Amino acid sequence: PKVSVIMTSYNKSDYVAKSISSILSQTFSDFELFIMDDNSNEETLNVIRPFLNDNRVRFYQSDISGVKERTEKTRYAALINQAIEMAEGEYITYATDDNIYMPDRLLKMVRELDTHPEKAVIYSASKTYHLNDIVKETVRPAAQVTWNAPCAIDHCSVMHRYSVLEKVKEKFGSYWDESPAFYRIGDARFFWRVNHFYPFYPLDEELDLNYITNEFVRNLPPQRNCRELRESLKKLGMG
Ligand SMILES: Cc1cn([C@H]2C[C@H](O)[C@@H](COP(=O)(O)OP(=O)(O)O)O2)c(=O)[nH]c1=O
Ligand SMILES: [Mg+2]
Ligand SMILES: [Mg+2]
Repeated sequence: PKVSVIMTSYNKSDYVAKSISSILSQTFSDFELFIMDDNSNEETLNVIRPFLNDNRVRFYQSDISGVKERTEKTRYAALINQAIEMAEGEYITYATDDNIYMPDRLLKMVRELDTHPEKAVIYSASKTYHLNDIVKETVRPAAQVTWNAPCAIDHCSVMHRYSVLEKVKEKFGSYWDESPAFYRIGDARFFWRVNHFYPFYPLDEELDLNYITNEFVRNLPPQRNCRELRESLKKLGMG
Protein backbone atom coordinates (compact mmCIF):
# COMPACT_ATOMS: atom_id res chain seq x y z
CA PRO A 1 0.00 0.00 0.00
CA LYS A 2 0.87 3.63 -0.62
CA VAL A 3 0.09 4.69 2.95
CA SER A 4 0.64 3.15 6.33
CA VAL A 5 -1.68 4.49 9.04
CA ILE A 6 -0.49 3.80 12.54
CA MET A 7 -3.06 4.01 15.30
CA THR A 8 -2.54 3.35 18.99
CA SER A 9 -5.33 2.20 21.23
CA TYR A 10 -5.77 2.00 24.99
CA ASN A 11 -9.09 1.85 26.83
CA LYS A 12 -11.18 4.40 24.92
CA SER A 13 -14.15 2.11 24.19
CA ASP A 14 -16.53 5.03 23.74
CA TYR A 15 -14.46 6.72 21.02
CA VAL A 16 -12.37 4.09 19.23
CA ALA A 17 -15.04 2.88 16.78
CA LYS A 18 -15.62 6.40 15.42
CA SER A 19 -11.91 6.76 15.01
CA ILE A 20 -11.41 3.49 13.18
CA SER A 21 -14.50 3.96 11.03
CA SER A 22 -13.27 7.47 9.96
CA ILE A 23 -10.08 5.84 8.62
CA LEU A 24 -11.78 2.87 6.90
CA SER A 25 -14.23 5.22 5.09
CA GLN A 26 -11.46 7.41 3.56
CA THR A 27 -11.93 8.42 -0.09
CA PHE A 28 -8.31 7.32 -0.67
CA SER A 29 -8.48 3.60 0.05
CA ASP A 30 -4.90 2.41 -0.69
CA PHE A 31 -3.60 1.96 2.82
CA GLU A 32 -2.88 -0.47 5.57
CA LEU A 33 -4.15 0.35 9.08
CA PHE A 34 -2.16 -0.81 12.06
CA ILE A 35 -4.25 -0.98 15.17
CA MET A 36 -1.70 -1.28 17.99
CA ASP A 37 -3.74 -1.98 21.10
CA ASP A 38 -1.81 -1.80 24.35
CA ASN A 39 -3.70 -4.64 26.05
CA SER A 40 -6.98 -2.76 26.68
CA ASN A 41 -10.01 -3.88 28.69
CA GLU A 42 -12.78 -6.19 27.41
CA GLU A 43 -15.18 -3.44 26.51
CA THR A 44 -12.55 -1.80 24.22
CA LEU A 45 -11.47 -4.97 22.59
CA ASN A 46 -15.06 -5.81 21.84
CA VAL A 47 -15.71 -2.46 20.13
CA ILE A 48 -12.55 -3.00 18.04
CA ARG A 49 -13.33 -6.65 17.19
CA PRO A 50 -15.68 -6.26 14.18
CA PHE A 51 -13.22 -3.90 12.45
CA LEU A 52 -10.66 -6.75 12.23
CA ASN A 53 -12.76 -8.15 9.39
CA ASP A 54 -11.53 -5.32 7.09
CA ASN A 55 -8.57 -6.77 5.09
CA ARG A 56 -6.61 -3.55 5.36
CA VAL A 57 -6.46 -3.80 9.15
CA ARG A 58 -3.38 -5.21 10.88
CA PHE A 59 -4.19 -5.71 14.51
CA TYR A 60 -1.51 -6.26 17.20
CA GLN A 61 -2.11 -6.48 20.92
CA SER A 62 0.66 -6.15 23.52
CA ASP A 63 0.84 -8.24 26.73
CA ILE A 64 1.54 -5.10 28.86
CA SER A 65 0.18 -5.17 32.37
CA GLY A 66 0.59 -3.17 35.55
CA VAL A 67 2.16 0.09 36.63
CA LYS A 68 5.77 -0.99 36.23
CA GLU A 69 5.36 -2.02 32.58
CA ARG A 70 3.10 0.95 31.81
CA THR A 71 5.74 3.42 32.97
CA GLU A 72 8.89 1.68 31.83
CA LYS A 73 8.63 3.32 28.39
CA THR A 74 6.52 5.86 26.55
CA ARG A 75 4.03 3.16 25.49
CA TYR A 76 2.61 4.67 22.34
CA ALA A 77 6.12 5.42 21.06
CA ALA A 78 7.16 1.79 21.62
CA LEU A 79 4.00 0.73 19.78
CA ILE A 80 4.56 3.15 16.92
CA ASN A 81 8.14 2.04 16.54
CA GLN A 82 6.94 -1.55 16.33
CA ALA A 83 4.40 -0.69 13.66
CA ILE A 84 6.98 1.34 11.76
CA GLU A 85 9.14 -1.76 11.50
CA MET A 86 6.29 -3.77 9.92
CA ALA A 87 5.13 -0.94 7.65
CA GLU A 88 5.01 -1.24 3.85
CA GLY A 89 3.73 2.21 2.87
CA GLU A 90 5.74 4.87 1.16
CA TYR A 91 3.91 7.52 3.25
CA ILE A 92 3.50 7.21 7.00
CA THR A 93 0.76 8.78 9.07
CA TYR A 94 -0.54 8.62 12.62
CA ALA A 95 -3.93 8.25 14.38
CA THR A 96 -5.22 7.72 17.89
CA ASP A 97 -8.23 6.14 19.40
CA ASP A 98 -10.03 9.45 20.09
CA ASN A 99 -9.17 11.41 16.93
CA ILE A 100 -11.35 11.43 13.84
CA TYR A 101 -10.03 11.71 10.22
CA MET A 102 -12.12 13.87 7.85
CA PRO A 103 -13.21 11.84 4.75
CA ASP A 104 -10.68 13.41 2.34
CA ARG A 105 -7.69 13.59 4.70
CA LEU A 106 -5.57 10.82 3.06
CA LEU A 107 -6.43 11.84 -0.50
CA LYS A 108 -5.31 15.42 0.05
CA MET A 109 -2.19 14.60 1.99
CA VAL A 110 -1.12 11.92 -0.54
CA ARG A 111 -1.70 14.39 -3.35
CA GLU A 112 0.45 17.04 -1.67
CA LEU A 113 3.42 14.65 -1.31
CA ASP A 114 2.88 13.14 -4.78
CA THR A 115 2.87 16.65 -6.24
CA HIS A 116 5.77 18.20 -4.37
CA PRO A 117 8.84 15.95 -4.29
CA GLU A 118 10.71 18.65 -2.41
CA LYS A 119 8.38 18.34 0.61
CA ALA A 120 9.10 15.42 3.00
CA VAL A 121 6.83 16.24 5.98
CA ILE A 122 3.42 17.83 5.80
CA TYR A 123 0.85 18.92 8.36
CA SER A 124 -2.78 19.96 8.27
CA ALA A 125 -4.95 22.13 10.39
CA SER A 126 -6.78 20.45 13.24
CA LYS A 127 -10.07 21.20 15.00
CA THR A 128 -11.41 20.35 18.47
CA TYR A 129 -15.05 20.44 19.49
CA HIS A 130 -15.90 21.01 23.14
CA LEU A 131 -19.04 19.41 24.41
CA ASN A 132 -21.22 20.26 27.39
CA ASP A 133 -23.97 20.18 22.59
CA ILE A 134 -21.05 22.30 21.19
CA VAL A 135 -19.84 25.11 23.39
CA LYS A 136 -16.35 25.85 22.14
CA GLU A 137 -14.58 25.25 18.82
CA THR A 138 -10.80 25.38 18.53
CA VAL A 139 -8.73 25.32 15.37
CA ARG A 140 -4.95 24.90 15.14
CA PRO A 141 -4.02 26.41 11.79
CA ALA A 142 -1.41 25.36 9.31
CA ALA A 143 -0.38 28.65 7.62
CA GLN A 144 3.39 28.46 7.64
CA VAL A 145 6.32 26.26 6.88
CA THR A 146 7.98 25.48 10.19
CA TRP A 147 11.28 24.30 11.48
CA ASN A 148 9.82 24.36 15.07
CA ALA A 149 7.02 21.81 15.27
CA PRO A 150 7.22 20.62 18.86
CA CYS A 151 4.06 21.31 20.75
CA ALA A 152 2.75 23.49 17.86
CA ILE A 153 1.60 20.52 15.72
CA ASP A 154 -0.29 17.46 16.91
CA HIS A 155 0.26 13.71 16.58
CA CYS A 156 -2.67 13.05 14.22
CA SER A 157 -2.01 16.07 11.89
CA VAL A 158 1.03 14.90 9.98
CA MET A 159 2.07 12.64 7.11
CA HIS A 160 5.65 12.05 5.98
CA ARG A 161 7.77 10.01 3.58
CA TYR A 162 9.14 6.74 4.87
CA SER A 163 12.65 8.13 4.04
CA VAL A 164 12.40 10.63 6.89
CA LEU A 165 12.33 7.72 9.31
CA GLU A 166 15.62 6.54 7.84
CA LYS A 167 17.37 9.83 8.57
CA VAL A 168 16.02 10.02 12.06
CA LYS A 169 17.06 6.52 12.96
CA GLU A 170 20.57 7.12 11.61
CA LYS A 171 21.17 10.01 14.00
CA PHE A 172 19.18 8.96 17.04
CA GLY A 173 19.16 5.13 17.14
CA SER A 174 15.35 4.78 17.04
CA TYR A 175 12.37 6.38 15.32
CA TRP A 176 10.19 7.72 18.06
CA ASP A 177 11.79 8.23 21.52
CA GLU A 178 10.67 5.61 24.00
CA SER A 179 12.17 7.36 27.02
CA PRO A 180 9.42 7.83 29.63
CA ALA A 181 10.69 11.29 30.44
CA PHE A 182 8.78 12.34 27.32
CA TYR A 183 5.52 10.63 28.19
CA ARG A 184 3.26 13.69 28.04
CA ILE A 185 4.73 14.97 24.80
CA GLY A 186 6.00 12.01 22.86
CA ASP A 187 4.89 13.36 19.51
CA ALA A 188 6.70 16.66 20.23
CA ARG A 189 9.92 14.73 20.87
CA PHE A 190 9.56 12.78 17.64
CA PHE A 191 8.98 16.07 15.85
CA TRP A 192 12.08 17.49 17.55
CA ARG A 193 14.16 14.72 16.02
CA VAL A 194 12.61 15.24 12.55
CA ASN A 195 13.19 19.04 12.74
CA HIS A 196 16.91 18.39 12.87
CA PHE A 197 16.55 17.62 9.16
CA TYR A 198 13.23 18.59 7.78
CA PRO A 199 10.80 21.44 8.06
CA PHE A 200 7.07 20.85 8.24
CA TYR A 201 4.95 21.92 5.22
CA PRO A 202 1.39 23.17 5.82
CA LEU A 203 -1.74 22.01 4.22
CA ASP A 204 -4.28 24.69 5.23
CA GLU A 205 -7.35 22.57 5.74
CA GLU A 206 -8.92 21.01 8.79
CA LEU A 207 -8.39 17.29 8.15
CA ASP A 208 -8.64 15.83 11.71
CA LEU A 209 -11.00 16.46 14.59
CA ASN A 210 -11.18 15.83 18.33
CA TYR A 211 -14.33 15.74 20.51
CA ILE A 212 -13.91 16.56 24.16
CA THR A 213 -15.74 17.72 27.30
CA ASN A 214 -3.09 8.24 40.39
CA GLU A 215 -0.61 5.37 40.61
CA PHE A 216 0.30 5.78 36.94
CA VAL A 217 1.16 9.47 37.04
CA ARG A 218 3.07 9.08 40.30
CA ASN A 219 5.40 6.46 38.81
CA LEU A 220 6.84 8.31 35.83
CA PRO A 221 10.15 10.17 35.94
CA PRO A 222 10.15 14.01 35.85
CA GLN A 223 8.60 15.15 32.62
CA ARG A 224 10.62 17.36 30.30
CA ASN A 225 8.62 20.00 28.45
CA CYS A 226 7.90 21.90 25.30
CA ARG A 227 9.98 25.03 26.00
CA GLU A 228 12.96 22.81 26.48
CA LEU A 229 12.40 21.33 23.03
CA ARG A 230 11.44 24.52 21.29
CA GLU A 231 14.36 26.42 22.76
CA SER A 232 16.77 23.72 21.56
CA LEU A 233 15.43 23.95 18.03
CA LYS A 234 15.51 27.77 18.11
CA LYS A 235 19.18 27.40 18.91
CA LEU A 236 20.39 25.05 16.20
CA GLY A 237 18.96 27.62 13.78
CA MET A 238 17.76 25.49 10.86
CA GLY A 239 15.41 28.28 9.79
C1 LIG B 1 -1.47 5.18 28.84
C2 LIG B 1 -1.25 4.51 27.50
C3 LIG B 1 -1.65 5.11 26.31
N1 LIG B 1 -1.47 4.51 25.13
C4 LIG B 1 -1.90 5.19 23.92
C5 LIG B 1 -3.38 5.59 23.86
C6 LIG B 1 -3.36 6.77 22.93
O1 LIG B 1 -3.55 6.40 21.58
C7 LIG B 1 -1.95 7.32 23.04
C8 LIG B 1 -1.95 8.71 23.66
O2 LIG B 1 -2.62 8.61 24.92
P1 LIG B 1 -3.71 9.68 25.44
O3 LIG B 1 -4.02 9.32 26.87
O4 LIG B 1 -4.85 9.82 24.48
O5 LIG B 1 -2.84 11.03 25.35
P2 LIG B 1 -3.53 12.49 25.38
O6 LIG B 1 -3.36 12.76 26.85
O7 LIG B 1 -2.71 13.36 24.46
O8 LIG B 1 -4.96 12.36 24.95
O9 LIG B 1 -1.22 6.42 23.88
C9 LIG B 1 -0.90 3.30 25.06
O10 LIG B 1 -0.74 2.78 23.94
N2 LIG B 1 -0.50 2.65 26.17
C10 LIG B 1 -0.64 3.16 27.42
O11 LIG B 1 -0.28 2.55 28.46
MG1 LIG C 1 -6.41 12.28 23.81
MG1 LIG D 1 -1.08 15.70 23.28
